[PDB]
Amino acid sequence: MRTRIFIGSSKEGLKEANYVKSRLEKANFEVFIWNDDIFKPNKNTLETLLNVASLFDFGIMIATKDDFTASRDDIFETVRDNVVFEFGLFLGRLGENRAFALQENGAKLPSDLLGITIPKFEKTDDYFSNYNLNTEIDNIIKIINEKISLGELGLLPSTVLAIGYYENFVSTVCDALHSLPTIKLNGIEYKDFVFNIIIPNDLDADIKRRAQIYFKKMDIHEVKIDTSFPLYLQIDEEDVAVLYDMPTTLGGIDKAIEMYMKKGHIGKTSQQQLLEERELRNFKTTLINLINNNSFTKTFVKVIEE
Amino acid sequence: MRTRIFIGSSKEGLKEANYVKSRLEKANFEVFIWNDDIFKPNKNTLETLLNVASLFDFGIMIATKDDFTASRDDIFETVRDNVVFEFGLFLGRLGENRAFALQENGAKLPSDLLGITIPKFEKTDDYFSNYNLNTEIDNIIKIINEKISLGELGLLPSTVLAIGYYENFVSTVCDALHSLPTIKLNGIEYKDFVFNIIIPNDLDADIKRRAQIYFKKMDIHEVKIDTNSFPLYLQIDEEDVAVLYDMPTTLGGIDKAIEMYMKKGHIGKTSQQQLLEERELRNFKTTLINLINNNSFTKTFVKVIEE
Amino acid sequence: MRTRIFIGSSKEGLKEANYVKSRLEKANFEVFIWNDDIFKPNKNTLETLLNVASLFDFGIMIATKDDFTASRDDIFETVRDNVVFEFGLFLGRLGENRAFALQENGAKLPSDLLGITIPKFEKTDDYFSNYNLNTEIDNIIKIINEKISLGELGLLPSTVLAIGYYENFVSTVCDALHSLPTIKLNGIEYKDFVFNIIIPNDLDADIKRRAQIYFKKMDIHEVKIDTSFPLYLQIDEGDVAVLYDMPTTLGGIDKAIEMYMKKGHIGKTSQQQLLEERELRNFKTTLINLINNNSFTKTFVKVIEE
Amino acid sequence: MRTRIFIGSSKEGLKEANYVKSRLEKANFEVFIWNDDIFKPNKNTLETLLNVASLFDFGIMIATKDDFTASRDDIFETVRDNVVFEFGLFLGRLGENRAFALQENGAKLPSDLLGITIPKFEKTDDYFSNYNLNTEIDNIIKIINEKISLGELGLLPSTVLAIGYYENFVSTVCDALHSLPTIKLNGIEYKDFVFNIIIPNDLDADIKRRAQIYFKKMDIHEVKIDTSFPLYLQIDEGDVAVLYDMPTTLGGIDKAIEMYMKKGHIGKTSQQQLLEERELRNFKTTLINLINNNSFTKTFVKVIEE
Amino acid sequence: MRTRIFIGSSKEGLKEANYVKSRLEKANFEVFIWNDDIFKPNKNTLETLLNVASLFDFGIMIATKDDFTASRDDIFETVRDNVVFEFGLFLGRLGENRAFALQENGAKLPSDLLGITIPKFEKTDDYFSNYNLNTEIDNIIKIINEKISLGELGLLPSTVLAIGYYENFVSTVCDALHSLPTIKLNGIEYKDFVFNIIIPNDLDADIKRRAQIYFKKMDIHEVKIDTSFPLYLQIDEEDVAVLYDMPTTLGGIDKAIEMYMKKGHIGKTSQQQLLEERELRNFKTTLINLINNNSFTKTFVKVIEE
Ligand SMILES: Nc1nc2c(ncn2[C@@H]2O[C@@H]3COP(=O)(O)O[C@H]4[C@@H](O)[C@H](n5cnc6c(=O)[nH]c(N)nc65)O[C@@H]4COP(=O)(O)O[C@H]3[C@H]2O)c(=O)[nH]1
Repeated sequence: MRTRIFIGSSKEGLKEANYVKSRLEKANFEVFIWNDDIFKPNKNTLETLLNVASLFDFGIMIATKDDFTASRDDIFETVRDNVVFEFGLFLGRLGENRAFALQENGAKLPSDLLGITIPKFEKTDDYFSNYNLNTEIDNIIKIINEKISLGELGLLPSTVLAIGYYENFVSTVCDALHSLPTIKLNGIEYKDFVFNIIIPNDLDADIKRRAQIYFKKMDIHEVKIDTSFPLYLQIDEEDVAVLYDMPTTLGGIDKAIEMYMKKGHIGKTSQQQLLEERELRNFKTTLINLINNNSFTKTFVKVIEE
Repeated sequence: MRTRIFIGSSKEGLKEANYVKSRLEKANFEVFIWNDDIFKPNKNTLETLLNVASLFDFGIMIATKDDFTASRDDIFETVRDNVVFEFGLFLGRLGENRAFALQENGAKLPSDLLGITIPKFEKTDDYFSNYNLNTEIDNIIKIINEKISLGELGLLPSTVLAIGYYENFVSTVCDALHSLPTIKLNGIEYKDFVFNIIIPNDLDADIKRRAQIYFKKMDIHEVKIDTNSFPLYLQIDEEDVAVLYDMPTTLGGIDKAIEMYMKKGHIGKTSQQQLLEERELRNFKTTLINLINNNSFTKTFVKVIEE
Repeated sequence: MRTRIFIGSSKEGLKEANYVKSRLEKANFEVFIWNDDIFKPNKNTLETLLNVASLFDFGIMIATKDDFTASRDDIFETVRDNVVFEFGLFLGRLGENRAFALQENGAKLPSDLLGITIPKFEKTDDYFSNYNLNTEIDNIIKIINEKISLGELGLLPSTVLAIGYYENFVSTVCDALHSLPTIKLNGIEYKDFVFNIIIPNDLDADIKRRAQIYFKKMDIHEVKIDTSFPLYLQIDEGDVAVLYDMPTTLGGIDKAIEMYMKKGHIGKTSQQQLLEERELRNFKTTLINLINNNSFTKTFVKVIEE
Repeated sequence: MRTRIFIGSSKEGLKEANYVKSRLEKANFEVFIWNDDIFKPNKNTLETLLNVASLFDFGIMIATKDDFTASRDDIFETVRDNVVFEFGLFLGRLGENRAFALQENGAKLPSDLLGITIPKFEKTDDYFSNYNLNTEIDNIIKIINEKISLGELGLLPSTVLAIGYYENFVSTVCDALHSLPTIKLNGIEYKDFVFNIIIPNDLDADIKRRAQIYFKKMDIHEVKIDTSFPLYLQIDEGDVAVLYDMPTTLGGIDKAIEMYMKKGHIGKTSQQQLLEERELRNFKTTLINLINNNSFTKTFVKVIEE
Repeated sequence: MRTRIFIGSSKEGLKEANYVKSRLEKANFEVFIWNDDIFKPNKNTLETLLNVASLFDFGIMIATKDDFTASRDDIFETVRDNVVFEFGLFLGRLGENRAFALQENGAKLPSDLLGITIPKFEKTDDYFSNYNLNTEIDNIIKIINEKISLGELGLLPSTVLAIGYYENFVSTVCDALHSLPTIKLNGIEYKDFVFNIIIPNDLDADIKRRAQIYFKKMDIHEVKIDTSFPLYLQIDEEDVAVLYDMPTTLGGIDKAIEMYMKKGHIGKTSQQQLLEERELRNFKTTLINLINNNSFTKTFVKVIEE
């Protein structure tokens, strides 16, 4: 599991990037250099980099001098432009504050560009005692670690569903419950409520049917929550008021990942499952982060995995 | 049994095709190179190619270099275009997601086309120790094994029967049964139901009569299932588990389809006709079990078994 | 749990070793060429060939033209010396009717060498279209098939222990039981009897204690059958008598494995388990073959697994 | 708290040592090069090597070209002299099947050192693109992983104490208790019995006092069973009997640990605790391995933590 | 018998090694040089060294000048390195305070290295009139004679087993006996006791059986002693209270010896007997040194040999 990190080179930036690969791998980061195992069918790294978004999460770049003077290329000509095309495409397919890079001293790229620092580091044939790259890597580990728990992906189709679900259902039900004296559900009068959100492991095809069977199987009866339209939710019967729900909105991301890749294959494919897991984990992270923002939701709304 | 795989080389790469034959056969894949024994009565490989669809399931080829300059041929002239003619006709008769290829480093064939990646390998006269071709064969096996369990054959006459059967009968009765409180079947009230589908080994001649004589001897009583839209006639066994049974009545469709697929001029059943029956039935089983494992109303309550 | 074949070849004739490995593996024959990961510990092929007698069952060698004409050699001063040395040491550690060979049609090694007619083949590029070599491999395969249940001819101590066990306990017990109606057996008549033999699933240090524990688990008494000295075995309390006994002589073969495998290693190794299981399989095969060969014990003794 | 490995190199080959520790820690082996903060109290690498006979488990070292050709050296008159003397000290204090060696393509070290296959590598700049070095480190890793759970070779007194304890107490008591139905046990019958062995988490001087205190914590009475002399153990009052005992023989190993270190210092250090607990874990592993090798105790005794 | 010392010179200190051999013999220290008769099967001195620990007790190294300049070697190269590897591995197999050395005037070794003073001596072809090396052999003697009774060998299994024996058994029985007014042993009351320990001449196979067979034929009956766990011992009846015991802990060192040497060699060997005697004498020395230091053990616990 863990976060996927991608470092890019044309034909010579291999080992001075593999050092960062190994150090990040020491921190349980599945960092895949551009030629480990995924990109073997892909003849070039450009067709891989055009698929880095929402597939290889964060990324780093390393460039040196040995591929900066003169060389002929196969797919392109004047390969000296291929490195900067790679850098620009990688920075465009990830977004700012999510795509990092470094370069060698004397690399024909500016030290700073687009508000992202691109330090130039030394040669130091063996790098383990080069305590200038080391601080940068120690920093990047903790900066990325801050950006798994923080889902600043508002453009992504998962996060928009997450924020819509949170703000328009969880916030609404919690605000409605703090209106009448304590709680008015199914005749009996409760005192406190802890909302439960159950995110499925795999979405498959349709979500409403799964929610229906899941609620039927666990002996859960409907409730009325009045707020514009009153909300229908689910409560467990065994005054604690353990409210339960499954996000119905996940059908949107289900269809999105179905259409995202050319799918002429009945049933679930491993790539489809991996994309499913990525989108759902980002949805879960965004939902938790929004939950941890509002004071009325600090502790009264919990999300669990089943 | 197992999957059937085809490999195609013109007249000089047959050795590196035999190597892939051996490696696939080590993974329980039945592999028939285009000159094993079946195609000997066939005068050329092109009739075998026009008889490869729905018969050899998946397909592969190996592209070479030593037959790429000039040579005279019997059926054709300028045989040097037959490598790409093979690669085109073979991706035609089998379709995408059912045809693969491997090619030499720098071979005179397209690097990629039609969404089918064609990985490259070098000659390596020490073939068994080339950890580039072996990786390609390993991942081709891993790709294939993901396509036995998932039947992407919507054009096939069996997969459409599977989709129709599921969507119009199994999903329909599953939706109908989750309408009334627990169960209302023949007056008596059970709690939960287990739909069971029985796919025969062979379809014989007619399916309705086979169902009638199967359920006359196993002593199962009929039931009325009323959906929102015509009621679905099913049968529930009497011995509170509600084990509903049914056999796909529509398998006679695929029986007739593969009777008309091949020229059947002989009365009675035939070995090749049996092979086509088994192929279509296993594809139907795969498609139905995949559609069952999709919808949550069907994953558990509906099970397909072999009688 | 299948037969193992060791294929030995020079560093330049490894292609034929690989091809024969594939051909034998097509018959469910676990084949280990001298260059697998198991032999990375050992330094040279001579060390791995020295202990091939019991570790690797049968074997086969391939001698090629490129390692038989000119090379400087490392262990010896001449590869021409080397190849005949490995052939000799292999044919010595395995002996007659337990080792074969192959070589090029033009090799100076003669066809018949103290037995086992050594066939010929040609360097025909890719070998999947050689009828001669394939026919050779096929009759080799049928040879191992016909000599896997025959047993041994004075080989590893499993067979001699099996012969001793049968001819000194089983036959004498059965003769004693048939010499008169099986009436007494501690005062209760039984008519027919069954003598069940239970092979311990692994050689576990001292073996009589294991038999005592296993028999005590089933609440099994001791009977007193008379034959020179009376023989004592177990009964399992009268239409058909049932009698049990566990091979106690396997302690000797376990201790023999202990000596053969030099061990300052305090514990069990995968190598020790492999040798133990192979030698128990040999003992079991010898015993079953020899009990179905005879007439008194054709049907009245059953060998099973615990 | 895992396996530990010590890697030593000259002041210039520290690059190779760093790469090897990277490779080993990628395969879950805690590796300490001589340059760490642990060896600051020691003066020279020879004095760090002074106590590596048992402190740092397995060890491997590296020699290069120009730390083995010409230099002045500080401790000796020649760096070649220093490297060969240091390798001699390591190979002596570690021995066979517990040490390994790597050396540069031009190194003058012999390919054989009274055994132990010496691999061979080169200065290929950054070491993440070295196939042969990676494979040899991988075989080392597999050897270490398949070797750490076996036992010892007459090494630190943990293994000899384990063998003595088992073969003089556990086997004797188990054999005496299975020699007859466990009926008496001070006048009350139990049939089956369980012989629970508790390993103390840490060694604190005298251990029989610790045993008495711990047994009194559970209100345990003493029993007497006859076997030479009657062996007295503790019971835990009856379908299945249960017996307890913690190794009293650990007093000898604790005193050995105290004597092997300085006397003037009072109070335990982190180093003492680490070495002590490591060797205690070794004793526990040896005991459980020997138990699963034996017959009576395979399923009838339990070794657990206090 | 007496102390055994191994001395090492490569090819030019042979006369210088024989002189130190003679001067150690003058103090009755049996000296085996590396090529008397034992090491004839060993092709090189390196495989002689790989068994020098615990077999040849002490050690002395002799350094010569004509073996320091230049000479091609067989097992190594640049015998300048081979002698130093010798001096390092010999120190690694014996350690500090158990390994001494002598070096020629101007020899390329430190004057003081690793806590071993390496004294200087010139050639002096007539060695018997050299009052420099005679004085140094004298101080070697007065160092060694202090180190037979003092067994500071806490690493060696014999010493740790002895420490365990004393501290866990003899101290406990002495403390229990000096508790009630005079004596309460088998009902009868005595006044003073002489506990006695019978060190076996040979490790046999299991000291349990030897203990029973020895105590049965002296008509010695068991005694009950109460201290955690009670103590069972042996007392003779013919008020002197001669209690008896036999060290049962010697089983561990036994199995350690027969596992230390690879044993496919059934039966005892001269090497086995030599290790036997060395381990037994070390155990007896350690126990008798621990006994006289204490006050409760100096007088009432005597060690005897049958
Ligand atoms: N609760 C209990 N445990 C037992 C008994 N006998 C042996 N053990 C356990 O087995 C350890 C080693 O026993 P050993 O090899 O026979 O060698 C033993 C033995 O030769 C002797 N020894 C120890 N305890 C006794 C004893 O209670 N009676 C006698 N006669 N000798 C003893 O000292 C050696 C080391 O003893 P330890 O350090 O104590 O460690 C002992 C102890 O943990 C017993 O009667 N009761």
